[PDB]
Parts: sequence; C-alpha cells; structure tokens
Amino acid sequence: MIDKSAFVHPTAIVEEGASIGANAHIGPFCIVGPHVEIGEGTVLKSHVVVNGHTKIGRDNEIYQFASIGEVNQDLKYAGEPTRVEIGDRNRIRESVTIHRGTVQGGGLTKVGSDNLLMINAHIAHDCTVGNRCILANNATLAGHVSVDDFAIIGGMTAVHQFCIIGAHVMVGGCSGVAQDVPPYVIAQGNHATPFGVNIEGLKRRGFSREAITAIRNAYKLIYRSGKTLDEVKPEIAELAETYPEVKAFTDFFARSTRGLIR
Amino acid sequence: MIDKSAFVHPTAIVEEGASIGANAHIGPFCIVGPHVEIGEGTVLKSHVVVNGHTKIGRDNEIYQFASIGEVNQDLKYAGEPTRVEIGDRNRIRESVTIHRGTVQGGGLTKVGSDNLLMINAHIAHDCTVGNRCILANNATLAGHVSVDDFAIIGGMTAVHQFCIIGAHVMVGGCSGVAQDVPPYVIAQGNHATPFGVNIEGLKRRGFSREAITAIRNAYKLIYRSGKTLDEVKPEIAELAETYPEVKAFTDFFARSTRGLIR
Amino acid sequence: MIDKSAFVHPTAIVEEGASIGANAHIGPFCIVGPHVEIGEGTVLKSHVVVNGHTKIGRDNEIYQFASIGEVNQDLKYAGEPTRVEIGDRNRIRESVTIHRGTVQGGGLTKVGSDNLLMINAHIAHDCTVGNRCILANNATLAGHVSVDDFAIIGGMTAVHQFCIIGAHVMVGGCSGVAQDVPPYVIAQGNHATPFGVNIEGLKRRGFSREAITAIRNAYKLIYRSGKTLDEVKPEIAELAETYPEVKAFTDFFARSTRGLIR
Ligand SMILES: CC(=O)N[C@H]1[C@@H](OP(=O)(O)OP(=O)(O)OC[C@H]2O[C@@H](n3ccc(=O)[nH]c3=O)[C@H](O)[C@@H]2O)O[C@H](CO)[C@@H](O)[C@@H]1O
Ligand SMILES: CC(=O)N[C@H]1[C@@H](OP(=O)(O)OP(=O)(O)OC[C@H]2O[C@@H](n3ccc(=O)[nH]c3=O)[C@H](O)[C@@H]2O)O[C@H](CO)[C@@H](O)[C@@H]1O
Ligand SMILES: CC(=O)N[C@H]1[C@@H](OP(=O)(O)OP(=O)(O)OC[C@H]2O[C@@H](n3ccc(=O)[nH]c3=O)[C@H](O)[C@@H]2O)O[C@H](CO)[C@@H](O)[C@@H]1O
Repeated sequence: MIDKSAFVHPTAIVEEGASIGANAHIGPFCIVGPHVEIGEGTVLKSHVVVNGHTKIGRDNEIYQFASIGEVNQDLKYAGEPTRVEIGDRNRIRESVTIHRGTVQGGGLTKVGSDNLLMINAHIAHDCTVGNRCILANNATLAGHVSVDDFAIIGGMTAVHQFCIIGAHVMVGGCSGVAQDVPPYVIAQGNHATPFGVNIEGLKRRGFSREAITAIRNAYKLIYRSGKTLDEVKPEIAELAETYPEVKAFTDFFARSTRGLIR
Repeated sequence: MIDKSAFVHPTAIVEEGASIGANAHIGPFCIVGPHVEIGEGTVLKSHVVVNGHTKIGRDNEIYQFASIGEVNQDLKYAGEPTRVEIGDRNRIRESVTIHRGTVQGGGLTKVGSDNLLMINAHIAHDCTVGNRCILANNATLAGHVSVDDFAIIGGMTAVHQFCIIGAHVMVGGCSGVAQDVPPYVIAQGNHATPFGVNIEGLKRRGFSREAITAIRNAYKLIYRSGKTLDEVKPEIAELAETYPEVKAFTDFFARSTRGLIR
Repeated sequence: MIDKSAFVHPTAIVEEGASIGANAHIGPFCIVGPHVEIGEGTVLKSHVVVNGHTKIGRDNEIYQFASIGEVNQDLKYAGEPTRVEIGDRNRIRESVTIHRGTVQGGGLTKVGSDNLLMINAHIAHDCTVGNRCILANNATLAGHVSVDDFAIIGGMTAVHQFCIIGAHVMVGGCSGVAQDVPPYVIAQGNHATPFGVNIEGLKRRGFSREAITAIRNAYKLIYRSGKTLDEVKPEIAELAETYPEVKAFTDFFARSTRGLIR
C-alpha cells in the first residue's frame, strides 16, 4: 500500500505489494519491486532499481543509477528469497550496489543508519554495515563482511571476504584488507598493516583523555608488547575493567575468525 | 524482426532492423539499436543500452546500467562500423561495459559463453574473452586483451593492453598485469608476478593427478629451472607428447608477444 | 529557453529555465535541471542526469549513466547553490561523475575543453581540470584538485585532495598521488614517485629539441642535483630566461602547497 502523501513520479514503475511510506519520493525511471518497503521521507532521486525482499528505513537519499536489493554474485545462489535491510538517514550515492544475502550465509545483508556510501561503493551478500560508517569511491566489500560503527573505508579499497572492520577504524585509500582489523586502529597498504590508533577520530567523537590513552595501551599490548594474542587477551580484559572503551577489543576477539592484521 | 513470443516493455525503445529472438526479455528503459541481434531467452533487466553492430546469443542475463556494443575509447577510432559478439548464458552485471573493436585491431570485440562479468567489469576494444571466465568487481581489460577459458581476474585488476591471460589462470585482486600470463598459474601483485600453479582450480575442474603433476613440471621448467625460454620451449614440447594438457603452453607461446610475468 | 533546432526526446525531462542551444541532442530518459545551460551541438546520448547550476559548452558528447552537476560528497556541504563549468568538445564517457563545488572551497568545479573522461572517472567538488587532459577508467580526483593541460591520469588512480597535476604530466595506472606533481614528468607507484620526463609526449605535441633538453635540465636541478628546492628555484627561474617552457615550473611552484613527489 502506497501512502497518500508520497510522490510516485508517473514514469516510475512500482509493483503491487510494495509498501511506500508517508512523504517519500520515487523519482522518474525508478523501479520498485513488489516485496520492497520504503519508509517516511526516503528519496529515490531517479533511475534507481530497488527489488527483492528489501526493507528501507526513513529519510534516506538514494541517488541515480543505484541498484539496491539485487541478486548477489555468489555462484552458489540459485534464486532464494533472501533479505536486505537498510536503516535511516543513509546517503547512498550514484552507481552504488547493495545485494541480497545467501541461504548458506544467513540470508540477510544489513546496513545501519547515518552512513555515507560514496560513488560505486559495493556491499556484497551477507554483509553487515553498522552506523555512521563511510565507504569512499569504489570501496568494495566482499561477501560476509562486517563493518562496525564509525569505520571509514577509503577509495578503491577491497575488504576481503569474512573480514571484520572494527569500530572507529580508518582503512586508508587504495588498501587491501585480507584479515580482521581491531577497533580504533589505522590501516594502510596492500595487504593492509596497522599504523597506530585513530587518535584524531576519537578526539572528534568525544572520547576522554583517559580512554584514548587506555586504548593506546591496549594497542601496545596487542602489537608492540612482543607477546602472543592468548597472553594479551586476559590482560586487555582486566584493563577493560577500569576503562569500558577497551571492552570493544574483547568483544571483537570473539567475533574475529581470520586473525589480526600485522 | 521481433519474434512474436518475445517481451518488449512499452517503455523500452527498439529501433527497426533489430532482430530479437523467441522468449527474450527487453525490460523497461532499455535501448536496442537497429543493427543489434538478441537471441532466445536473453534477458535485459532494465536501463540497458545495446547499440552498434552487436550480436548476442542465448540465455544471457544483462543487468541494469550495462552498456554493450558502445563506441570504444581509442583516440584513433572515428566512427567505423565495427563489431561485438557475445555467446550464451553470460551473466553481465550492473554498470558493465563491453565496447566495439577498431579497424586497426581487427574490428571485433569477442566474448565467449558461461562467463560472469561482475559489477563494473570493463571489456575494451578488440578484446577476446573465452568461456567460463570470471571478471570480478572493477576488473578492467585494456585494448587488444585475450582472456582464455576458465581464467579468473580478481577485483580492481587492470590487465594492460595486448596482454594474454592463459587458460585456467587466476589473477588475484588489486593486481596489475603488464605482461603475458601462461596457462594454469597464479598471479598476484603489481606488477603481477607468478606464484605457482592453480592446483585447486585444476582439481575442481577434473584434471587427473598425472596432468596436474606434469603441468607443475612445465612450470618448474619455465620459472624454476634456471634456463631461458628458448631452451625450455622444446623440452615442454616433448613433455606435451605424453601429456596433452602441456600443449596449452606451446600453443600459448606462439600467441605471446609481451613476454612472461616473472 | 530551448532553441527551435535542438532535439528533446519526448521521454526526456527538461525543467523550465534550462537554456538549451541550437542543434543540441537530449536523448531518451535524460534529466536536465532548471538552472542548467547546454550549448550548441552538445549530445546527451541517453540516461544522463544534469542538474544544479551547471554551464556546459559546445560539441560535447556525454554518454549514458553520467551524472553531471550533482551534489558533492563533502560532509560540510548543506545545499548551497554552487557551480559547475564544462568547456567544449569534451568526451564524457559512461558512469562519469562531475560534482558541484563547495562554499568553503570557492564554489566552482571547472572542466576545460577537448578532454576525455573515460568510464567512471570522478571529478569531485572544487576541482579544476584543464584542456586536452585524459582520465582513464576509474581515475578518481579528490576534492580541490588541479589537473593542468595535456595531463594524463591512468586507470584506477586516485589523486589525493588539494594536489596539483602539472601540464603534460603522465601519472601511470594503479597509482596513488599524495603530493603535487611538477609539469612534464612521469609518475608511477603508490605513493607516486617521479620517473624522469615525459619525453615521448613532448615530442608528439611539437616541443623543440632545445626545449625538451632544457626541461630535462630543470628536472635534473629539481630531483638529481642534490640541492633543496629553495636553492634550485632561482636557478630554474634564470634557466627559464632563455627557455620559456621552463617558466611552467616557476609558475607551478607558486601554486604548489603539498610539496613535490620524490
Ligand atoms: C565468485 C564466487 O562465487 N565467490 C563466492 C565464493 O568464493 P570462494 O572463495 O568459495 O570461491 P569459489 O570456490 O566459489 O570459486 C569460484 C570459481 O573459482 C575457482 N577457484 C576456486 C578456488 C581456488 O582456489 N581456485 C579457483 O580457481 C572455482 O573452480 C570456481 O570456478 O564463496 C564465498 C563464501 O560463500 C563468497 O564470499 C563469494 O562471493
Ligand atoms: C588513450 C588511447 O587512445 N589509448 C589507446 C592507444 O594507446 P597508446 O599506447 O597508443 O597511447 P597513445 O599513443 O594513443 O597516447 C594517447 C595520448 O597519450 C600521449 N602519450 C603517448 C605516449 C607516451 O609515451 N606518452 C604520452 O603522453 C599522446 O600524446 C596522446 O595525447 O592505442 C592502443 C593500441 O591501439 C589502445 O589499446 C588504447 O586504447
Ligand atoms: C569525507 C569528507 O567529507 N571529505 C571531505 C573533507 O575531508 P577531511 O580530510 O577534512 O576529512 P574530515 O575531517 O571531513 O573527516 C570526515 C570523517 O572522518 C573522521 N576523521 C577525520 C580525520 C581523521 O584524521 N580521522 C578521522 O577518522 C571524522 O570524524 C569524520 O567523521 O574535507 C576536504 C577539504 O574540504 C574535502 O576534500 C573532502 O571531500
């Protein structure tokens, strides 16, 4: 059901079953599939393709030539009714592609809120993007990739399959990420190696002097101490006792399966 | 002539002379030029541009914002009626570009069958792509490039002009291929260097233990022996006497003009 | 006002206020905003989006899925009426994006004449592209970037923000340009380092033997002499006294703010 306050341009095609919310904009030459849901104030500028079982939140700006909810590029996929979820206030730029998940991997590609997906950023099947993340021009996420909150992926950077980008991380431009990246760190190169802590980002987002200094100690324990991960895991866990921001490390370790970048 | 069982969406524009086959799908906002030929069961999802002298086979899936048969990016080209040929069951993804050839280079850009051209894969003028090849996201083929059967080109990989990618080759992601790549080998880096034989790929495609071991001996002769190519050419030629799979090397050598990656 | 000799395809949408010149082509499914100006003989093939305060010259060929004059990707931008200017005879290929400037940076994105912007070349806010420049497939210009005349930027090359690419420069493929690049030089790698003078380019464009030899002496003064820039600045300035082509260096030095590539 289409709300009586939403604008559907006479040239745009919206299939029956597609529920469009109040004050939404469906621009010219847009295609909205029968299983698609579009929320309040969400704008599809023009030439936008949204299909499949796709749920889209409120106040989103989806630009021209973007393809959302489309069939993924996994050879195993055979046409199963999988899902796509996008949050609120996301700025999805031109030629951006967000694909549906696969049955083998969970059946869901998930995108959070307040993110900026710059021109030709790709989000593959079964990916999970958090909140306020930035993917620059040509940033490619391979299958099953987690991008946690406030993480920034620079231009022409392919994050390899199954890899997890931690919270508040900044992967530099032209990088190749082959393994898991712990929260708060800078990653550059191909393959990507660590280059200290994102000291600027944490200062801008309002982290206290104690927290930033404690995070750097956790970084020193992980990369600079000379011990293995099993030895520094419980030492970080008790450093997190005083500083709740260091808990992001221990939570991340439980999810990490590809190992850390070194 | 359009077959009476093909679907042409009322918003799509098909020029007169364009021959569309039985049970083909021409989605909304698609443009099909007067010299275009589209075969049985071929689907153009939507927003697809097919122009020029372009021959397209059967059961193809061409996705949104793809541009096929278009004028190429060679400065020498002046508008000559050149050709494009695409085989069967090819999955041509979003924003993919396949261009027409040039008079100077043969006048034909050729694509085989059962290939997967992932998002924004570029096929330039006078290129020749074989069967069951895979070009990942942003994989760019420069002019006059041959990609032989079963070859895989990873994400954001530019194969330089005139270069030949052998059969069953796997060029890794973010690579730069400046020279010819012999069949069966793994290529990584920029510029791309060899990293052994694609042992996994050959096992999956059904090569015998003898053949894989013989191919590795041919690799050892080429890269690990310490002799030049002229010395190992006839030694490979008589190794191919027992093992027909090694003939792929000697056939490749006759076509190679840029030299091998080392 | 639309000229009575221009072709506006019945499916294309042109807003009121948009001034289209004589013998211009507005192809099917094109969108032209109310503040857009299109000159004589300019062709928009199809599926082209031109919006914002955008001035476009004569004899341009803008291909399918190109987005010109669009809102930029700067987080500071809030919707200010900024400007885009494109010159004459430019070949703007598929999926190319040229954005509007920002108030903070000057309010203007400027593109010269006779340029070739190959598939998916990005021109960000406040950029300045000169004449007869070439940006290959996936070449990304970040914000506030100057590209001087006859400069060539290869495939998948991100020129970082504020950087200046000198006249007659050739940045190779897959490169990362983090600093200013002096006129006449070859740049390769990531980050990009200098590799001599573009000797071929200068010979093709008609530079005299004396001028090319003098430019190479200026290169030798800058990179090979063993002195700092402040010591070689006035020595170049008096070398330019005899050879007017060396003046391009001293003019460039006044504009350079990020330092030279070394
Ligand atoms: C192209 C493709 O479908 N990729 C998916 C696949 O990747 P995955 O890493 O599993 O790659 P696949 O095994 O699917 O390989 C696909 C093709 O590459 C060949 N091959 C495979 C392995 C090898 O070492 N060498 C080689 O040449 C195979 O013969 C086949 O033709 O599953 C992942 C996990 O579900 C997904 O994230 C990917 O989206
Ligand atoms: C951009 C272009 O048209 N590329 C085509 C050209 O490449 P090719 O390698 O021949 O490049 P071109 O010689 O056409 O060069 C095009 C531009 O680059 C300049 N230049 C050239 C050489 C040099 O060493 N330095 C330099 O600066 C020229 O002045 C010209 O303005 O022919 C190849 C073979 O037919 C094709 O595969 C390419 O698609
Ligand atoms: C993404 C964006 O808007 N980029 C613009 C910004 O870049 P600039 O280099 O200024 O990057 P910003 O400071 O805008 O950073 C944007 C995001 O990155 C985070 N951050 C910033 C700095 C840092 O060292 N680490 C970090 O993580 C910030 O918290 C913010 O969330 O202004 C430039 C100059 O006007 C423009 O050329 C760019 O187009």
